[PDB]
Amino acid sequence: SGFRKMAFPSGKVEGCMVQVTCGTTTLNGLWLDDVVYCPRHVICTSEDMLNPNYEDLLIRKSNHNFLVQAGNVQLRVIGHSMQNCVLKLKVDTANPKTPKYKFVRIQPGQTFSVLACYNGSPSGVYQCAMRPNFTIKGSFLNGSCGSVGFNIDYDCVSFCYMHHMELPTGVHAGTDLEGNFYGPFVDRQTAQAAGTDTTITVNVLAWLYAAVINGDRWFLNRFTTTLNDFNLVAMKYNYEPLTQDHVDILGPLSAQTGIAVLDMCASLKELLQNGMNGRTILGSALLEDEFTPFDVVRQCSGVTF
Amino acid sequence: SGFRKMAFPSGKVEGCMVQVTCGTTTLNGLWLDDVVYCPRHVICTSEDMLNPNYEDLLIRKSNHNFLVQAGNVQLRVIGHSMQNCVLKLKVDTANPKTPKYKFVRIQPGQTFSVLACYNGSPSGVYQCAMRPNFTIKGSFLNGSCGSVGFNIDYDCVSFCYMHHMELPTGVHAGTDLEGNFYGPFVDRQTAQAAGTDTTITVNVLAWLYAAVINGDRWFLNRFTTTLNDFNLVAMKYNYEPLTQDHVDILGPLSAQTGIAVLDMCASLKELLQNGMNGRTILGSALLEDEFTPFDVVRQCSGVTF
Ligand SMILES: Cc1ccc(N2CCN(CC[C@@H]3NC(=O)c4ccccc43)CC2)cc1C
Ligand SMILES: Cc1ccc(N2CCN(CC[C@@H]3NC(=O)c4ccccc43)CC2)cc1C
Ligand SMILES: [Cl-]
Repeated sequence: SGFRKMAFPSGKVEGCMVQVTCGTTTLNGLWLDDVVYCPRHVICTSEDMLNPNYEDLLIRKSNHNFLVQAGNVQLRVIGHSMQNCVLKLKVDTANPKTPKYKFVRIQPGQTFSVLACYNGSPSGVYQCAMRPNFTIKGSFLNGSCGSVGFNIDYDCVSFCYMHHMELPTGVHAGTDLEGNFYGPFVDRQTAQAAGTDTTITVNVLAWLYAAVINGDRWFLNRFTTTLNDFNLVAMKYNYEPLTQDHVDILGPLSAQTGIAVLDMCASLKELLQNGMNGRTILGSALLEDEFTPFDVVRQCSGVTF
Repeated sequence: SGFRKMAFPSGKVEGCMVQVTCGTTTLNGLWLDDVVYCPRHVICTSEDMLNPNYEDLLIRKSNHNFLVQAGNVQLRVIGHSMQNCVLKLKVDTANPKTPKYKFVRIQPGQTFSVLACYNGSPSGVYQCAMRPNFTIKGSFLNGSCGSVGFNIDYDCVSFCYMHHMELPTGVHAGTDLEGNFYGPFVDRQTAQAAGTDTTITVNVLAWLYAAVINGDRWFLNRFTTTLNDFNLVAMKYNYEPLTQDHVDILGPLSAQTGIAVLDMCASLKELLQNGMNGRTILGSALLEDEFTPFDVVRQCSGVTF
């Protein structure tokens, strides 16, 4: 028993992390097969980041300007190209540790593990969610750009995030591995504010099911509700609207526990209207929304990789 | 910026996890050099666990009864012995992925990463603390026994925990890698309750320093206190007493932020007496106590491995 914020094992990704240096800027790259992926702002100085023209800046860069280091051994760059906001550096050696992998663009509300790295070396691993405003709340210092987020299905790593930017408000923005930013953000040091950070309702409900499975049930009540009624309360509290698709996804957890989804919605409604009254749920004093329904099933079942 | 509950990269430990089967019981083992470490209750049936006599049960076991599998390849057991509550299975092949490692017995209040495994396969990684009552609050299902906890210093893995038991209250108990349980617990299915789960004061203070570094400062006040006065409040709220040793350990964080340790203690005192008033600190609505001072410095600095 017990329920913890849990990241995927990071070993398969650790074997893909390299250091990329262009001029006086060093960050992280992802080495898969014979290609290294990294943020294109590696070619920028801190001064360029105010109004960079990446196509023009790149004209002044040759293969030998991108210094790529895997541990203590240097990689030979035999080509480079820009795809959206990432650079693809072709190297003459395929990564011998390349796992089975995919590139995926996730939807807001989906969770993933981040391997925070500096100078190509892993520092730590933690779990994140793509927020509804297309930010993530991570832990990134200077030099962490190029760190990636991922999910694993048995033996296949699905990469979904590369870290690019920190907004003035302390939240983080980045791209998929095709170099397209999540949300409206750009790799320029400018005024770009995040929208409303709404709560991921379906994830809260999944986590309440996890609580019931692991013994925390004080919040269960005698009430039920409807999608439309519940969503009147969700809107008031800046929760995402709950859809029938969400209800269907919660079906398995509802079957395991015997608690109808709309009954759990009534529990959640009372928790929003009355608060926690100083109590806790799975060791939290707020409603956790960075576990997906699949995360809960996975951790409560013991799926391995 | 940003501060997250962060685990060590798990790759070095993933390469050490194997499956151990004795009779009809399967759990995890740790393969380092030519020795596999696992909980001795692998030799028990669910019925033996009520009043097991391990020395007698072991007389009926031979090397060939311990089935050890590393991925898809079987390991040959050439010897076995019991050390306290773990078995050491000598195998004829040294683990080629053995990292630099140490066995450490941690003190209550210290944190570590857990690689949860089932059938020798990693499932996920998360951060834990050795509670003052010598339990840990983990995420363990049947088959997870033998999963280990660890810290990493650059390239050396310090193993400090192996998982053995879940108490009726849903918390977890285990041993160091010499097989000695933390606290008074035993590998028998009996009535053993955990003591008071007091809060790790020095860790709370470290996390408040982390909050200040990352922008959350609403809780800073105009007050100070003394160790003795603060500890009168700590006792009331089931917090560990703060010692001068704790104050000294917080010195570096105090120097970086310019906030005297006793001033932060006064902030913590007001938070205990008045609550959070519906506010949050680093995304938490309660006072987090599973970051050590070293954890905070590490994550706020970007140390790598
Ligand atoms: C001692 C002991 C040991 C094991 C178990 N059982 C092991 C399996 N476990 C599966 C449940 C899982 N949790 C969900 O929410 C879910 C959803 C869809 C499919 C599957 C699941 C339940 C508990 C029980 C006891 C008392
Ligand atoms: C854009 C940018 C980039 C980098 C930085 N600085 C990088 C280094 N960083 C070290 C601090 C660290 N945090 C502690 O609490 C601690 C304790 C003991 C020793 C060291 C530390 C501080 C911030 C600042 C800005 C504005
Ligand atoms: Cl909380």
